[PDB]
Amino acid sequence: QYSPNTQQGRTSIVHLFEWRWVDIALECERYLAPKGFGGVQVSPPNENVAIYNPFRPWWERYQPVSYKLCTRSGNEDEFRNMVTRCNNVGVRIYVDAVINHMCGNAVSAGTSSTCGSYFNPGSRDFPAVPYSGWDFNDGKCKTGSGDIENYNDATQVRDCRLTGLLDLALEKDYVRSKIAEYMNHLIDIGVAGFRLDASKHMWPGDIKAILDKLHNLNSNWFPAGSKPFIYQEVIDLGGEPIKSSDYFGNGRVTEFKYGAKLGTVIRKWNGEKMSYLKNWGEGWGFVPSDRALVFVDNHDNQRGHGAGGASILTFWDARLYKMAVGFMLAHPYGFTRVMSSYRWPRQFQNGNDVNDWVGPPNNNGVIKEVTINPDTTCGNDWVCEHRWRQIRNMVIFRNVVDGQPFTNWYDNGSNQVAFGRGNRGFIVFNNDDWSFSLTLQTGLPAGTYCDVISGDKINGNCTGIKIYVSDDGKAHFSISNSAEDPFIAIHAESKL
Ligand SMILES: *[C@@H]1[C@@H](O)[C@H](CO)[C@@H](O[C@H]2O[C@H](CO)[C@@H](O)[C@H](O)[C@H]2O)[C@H](O)[C@H]1O
Ligand SMILES: [Ca+2]
Ligand SMILES: [Cl-]
Repeated sequence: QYSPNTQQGRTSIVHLFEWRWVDIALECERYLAPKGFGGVQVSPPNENVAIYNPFRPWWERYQPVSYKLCTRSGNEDEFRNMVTRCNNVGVRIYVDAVINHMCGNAVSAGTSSTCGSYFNPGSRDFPAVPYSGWDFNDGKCKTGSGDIENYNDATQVRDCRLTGLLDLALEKDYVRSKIAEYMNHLIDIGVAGFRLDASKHMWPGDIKAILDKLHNLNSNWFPAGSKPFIYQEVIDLGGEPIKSSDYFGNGRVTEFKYGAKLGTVIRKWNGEKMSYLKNWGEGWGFVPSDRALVFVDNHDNQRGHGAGGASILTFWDARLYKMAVGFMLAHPYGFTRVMSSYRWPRQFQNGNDVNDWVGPPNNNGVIKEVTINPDTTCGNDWVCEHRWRQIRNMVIFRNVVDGQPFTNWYDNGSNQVAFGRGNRGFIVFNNDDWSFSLTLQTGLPAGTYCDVISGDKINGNCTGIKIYVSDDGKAHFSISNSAEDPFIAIHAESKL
């Protein structure tokens, strides 16, 4: 469950948040395959509540109605078409599995659902599964409200309703079997693994019992006996009884401390600075690297949801964001996920975004196509961070340097730092309020290298900065604090 099952030499996944299946299929073929992306995290592919007040929020997809593969992203045929086309070009699909809960207990009964299935939250009736009152934790939860009230009580966090979401009785073999039926449908279609949503709200042993029911990956594309990649969403920022290490026997875990601390460092909050990153990894209190799924931001915390955190860097902070993503993609810790977002009309009042609910770009609720502009950016209000040169080229950097050790660290005691990945790549950052001009040991063979942040290697030439490495491995770097991107990255495949 710990291996991503990407093709050898592909080292990241991208979250194509709220994208339609047909657009992901095309993106696999036209971009993700040629640019070396390992795979795609898709939005939940199972039927959810259609919520009209407010109008079609992104978060309606975290309120299941059934396990029919029928959503605003597309139907089952479209989902299968996407998985097949992506696998055929060597780009994997990872499903966001919403298995802790069904919808909010106060949602009105009826057919306001993405496939028109009937459901009745008040009577605990989800006949398209089917689930009934016997399948929820009403009797097991001991809180006065029936909801989670106190995160210092690890039992209620698992047995009670997360903000009123009906909480499935995951101890029951029937419920475990209906979830495994859904997940095995997806595995047999060709999915390579799963994000397990709300894993903090599930007992480790119930997750294990569900995983024990899962198939190996589809043998038309994957070697015999391949286990689905599992990454469990556990928000563990250190101050609660539940520790994400309790989940290590099941799979990897999301390391939310990663982006929280990288954001505080890059924003220079509380006296933090990039020179402190020399011992980034477990030395910062993080999970073991081989159990970490890392990211700068995710779909929740880029808009203040989940545990939020004011330090989180997002595409709205483009310059610092590219730096943070670049540091993450160069550093060997963890398995990396890149975010890919849509723009919404963010509107802060008293420090909080009142439009944080707005769903994906749409016409009368129908999600808009992803359009591709001549310059390779996206239209229709899709941000497409994964197509920004500075991010795509660092996805490639990570592939090129895969397996090489962290070495040749330099810092100025403030915010000018650099490091190498064996003899295959080198990266230099200036987050101080003055210029960084210095000759550094790069660990690389002598030659001329294109900086893949300011430009590209194209037809035996560089379109941006060129770096000249001498016989001793040293090279001069110059980065103004006013540079568009105050970091430079070079690697074996950017050498002329
Ligand atoms: C995981 C999922 O467990 C979260 C809870 O459902 C989900 O949260 C979002 O959706 C819920 C339910 O619609 C909203 O109440 C929350 O405000 C919202 O953040 C996470 O997105 C998901 O990652
Ligand atoms: Ca639960
Ligand atoms: Cl996540």
